[PDB]
Amino acid sequence: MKEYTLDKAHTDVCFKIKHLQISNVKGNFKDYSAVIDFDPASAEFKKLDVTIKIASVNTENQTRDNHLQQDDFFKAKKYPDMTFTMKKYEKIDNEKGKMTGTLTIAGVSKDIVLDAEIGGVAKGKDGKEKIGFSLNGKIKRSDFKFATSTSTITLSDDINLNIEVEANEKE
Amino acid sequence: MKEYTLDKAHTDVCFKIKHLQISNVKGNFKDYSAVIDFDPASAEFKKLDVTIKIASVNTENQTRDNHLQQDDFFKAKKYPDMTFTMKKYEKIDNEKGKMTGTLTIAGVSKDIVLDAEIGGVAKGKDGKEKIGFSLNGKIKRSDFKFATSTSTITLSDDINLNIEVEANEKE
Amino acid sequence: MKEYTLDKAHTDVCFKIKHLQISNVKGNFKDYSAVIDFDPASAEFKKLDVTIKIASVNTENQTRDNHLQQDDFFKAKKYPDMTFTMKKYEKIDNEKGKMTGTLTIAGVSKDIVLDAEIGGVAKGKDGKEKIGFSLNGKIKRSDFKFATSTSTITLSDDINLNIEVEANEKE
Amino acid sequence: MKEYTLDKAHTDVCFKIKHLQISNVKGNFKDYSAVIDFDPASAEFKKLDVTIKIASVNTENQTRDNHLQQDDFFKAKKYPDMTFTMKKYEKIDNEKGKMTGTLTIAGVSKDIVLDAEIGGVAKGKDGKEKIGFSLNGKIKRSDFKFATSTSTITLSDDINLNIEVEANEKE
Repeated sequence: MKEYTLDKAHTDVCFKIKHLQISNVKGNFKDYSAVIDFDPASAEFKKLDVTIKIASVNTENQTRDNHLQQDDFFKAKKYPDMTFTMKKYEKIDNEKGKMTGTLTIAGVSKDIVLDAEIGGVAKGKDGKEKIGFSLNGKIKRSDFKFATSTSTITLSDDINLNIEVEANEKE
Repeated sequence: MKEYTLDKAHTDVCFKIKHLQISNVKGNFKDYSAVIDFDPASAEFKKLDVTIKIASVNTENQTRDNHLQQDDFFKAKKYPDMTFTMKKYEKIDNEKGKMTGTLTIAGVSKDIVLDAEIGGVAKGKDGKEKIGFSLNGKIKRSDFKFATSTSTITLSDDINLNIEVEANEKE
Repeated sequence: MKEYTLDKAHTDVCFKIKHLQISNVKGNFKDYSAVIDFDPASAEFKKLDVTIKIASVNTENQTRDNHLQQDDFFKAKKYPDMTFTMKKYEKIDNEKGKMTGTLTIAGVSKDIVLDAEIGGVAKGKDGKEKIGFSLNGKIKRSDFKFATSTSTITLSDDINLNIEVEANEKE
Repeated sequence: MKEYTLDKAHTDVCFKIKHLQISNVKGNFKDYSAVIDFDPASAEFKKLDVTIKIASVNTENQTRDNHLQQDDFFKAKKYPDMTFTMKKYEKIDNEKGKMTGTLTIAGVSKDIVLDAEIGGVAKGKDGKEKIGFSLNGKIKRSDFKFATSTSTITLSDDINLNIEVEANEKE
């Protein structure tokens, strides 16, 4: 034989190990329209109608937003927009209510509950009305047969919705 | 009632969805010693003995390297170093061999196989010997009861070892 | 050389592949007490106070129910029971309400919302009162620092509560 | 108000919690052919050629074996069989060797290493030759672009091969 001594500068004692990490994908939508009927005297919504153009999805990532439009997700060619239609608003108090409505994603429709939290009915700058309010709720991908190819392991079945609204009076 | 029109600048149609991502944790060890007996005439290792000071782990992350020393991992107080001892080298050809040896991690010992790939026996700068060679192999955390508290879901049971060596002759 | 022909009866072309499966752990509790104050004239709960003896957990598995009592879960020696105390009941209609209360698990307390669904106020067999009702809600393990050693990957952060009640009048 | 006492027989304090479980999918193949050239005097394989009919997959599950034939897996219509062809056998000793060969799965081909473990060269019942031997190795789904739609989270990238052989002499 023969003996050797390491050269520490060009020797590497290395390892690789695979691990999972859970993370939140958080996105908004840049382009959407709404019809808002709300009566500050009773603090009750009367009509809430929302259309969101899928094309406008923004999850802080160019390449994933594209992939969202594809057939294993939104199918944006065939179904260009998702829609919400209020069917019922059930008042809890002047700050809180349970909003039921029809959500449609990729041409499939389920009724959902959103938690309305009225964040302040004012009469703003110019003496015309403003209102803040939030809508919050969880929906299940499985309920809308969304991304059915993607397992509920890889991507959660649960989608948390957070709609934050400021809104001004008509004309 | 009363009608409102969104202010798009202070309205946000948001969602959150939890997903998993797989990733490789890749680290080395800054401080280790070796005894290397190798016979270039037969290209056979005769003795390979390695001690790696756990304290010197570097996985490009200060806070995780600490956490590696803790009791749910390396137990570096009680077991300050991990060791490899060659028991057998089985030659495939002049470039390749199957090295069997005892690995000890946190005072538990299993025999492993590493794949020796001899990357060039030269006689360098000053007319003294050098050798390159790699040792590659997979070990199972479960075999050494490592991180037993961490599931094989979160962190893989499989650890890939890659030892890259340059090494010079004695005295 | 020499040629051979398989014996198919004692030859096996085999493979192993690791995959994940998501599943629901569903359990009840065999031993618990409650104080129920409810006014059928207004269909409003007035007091709801529940203590559940952790020892009585039943998730259709002997060995896991034990493991639930251990320190990486319930700590049943130190904290023998978990408790719910109603602080608020907010009526939606005669069938529905939003119940807020303090939940304590292993000596940690958070206020929760349960969805009360009144399933029928009758006057039963003997002319004494009965009531059906359900309480439903989701709580987060992280909110109560529960099983903190177990990742939110392996076991979901989300716990769905379903309390199904039948209940009779006093004395 | 009014007070109620639970009826424990028709009251249920329930919970649901989602958790992951890792498990091994283990299958064989019922229908396959082989050409085996082996020289007991030198204990070296000379030729090893295997074709496995995908249709014959058996993973102890009727409905999954079907699903294996589909386009997100084996594509059994277009690619009815997978094949192994030995290109090299490198002897370690009389019991052990490193077999290199071309594996093809769904019309994609990679060279693999299997670990040959010769389990006994005998001359059996009738004075004609038999041989036992195993071939063992890991292959990566990603190397063969297999099940590319299924993530390496849900189903492991790693496939362990275990070929157990008994085999008799010609004619």
